[PDB]
Amino acid sequence: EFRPGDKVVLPPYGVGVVAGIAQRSVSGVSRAYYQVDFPGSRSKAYVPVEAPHSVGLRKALAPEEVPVILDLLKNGRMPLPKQWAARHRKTSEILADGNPYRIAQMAGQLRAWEVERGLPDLDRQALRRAIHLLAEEVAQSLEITVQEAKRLFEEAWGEELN
Repeated sequence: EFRPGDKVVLPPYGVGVVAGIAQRSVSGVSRAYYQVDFPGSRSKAYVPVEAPHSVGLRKALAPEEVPVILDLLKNGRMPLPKQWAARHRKTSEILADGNPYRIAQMAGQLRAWEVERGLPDLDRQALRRAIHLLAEEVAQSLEITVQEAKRLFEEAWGEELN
């Protein structure tokens, strides 16, 4: 399961922490809910203990994963459709899925293209979004500010970020 204090992610609602497990009884069966607090949005989510995998609740990046995520962002390559619409579909699916490894690998590809020959607006939006998601999760994992996290991205990004 998830233990209280566990750092987690719930796409696309950002990073959070598991408060604990509350049991409620309805019609004589007691269901167990996770409470997850999202400080970034001052929100909460109550997630049935049988449901994490089904709704996308996952463990957040552990601090030691950060270096491998960044090296991935740096060397990340993957085929993408040349047709703008099919490509935007693909990038949206990856972002929505919200996996940090898939997202890093995709951003790696988009970033390489950007530096080589620039990017269309839709592709820029996807790339920006990818970096937003990774930075906030990295920031939480290392308990630093998003601004401080972005600094860590310089090598992989090939330049300083804004």
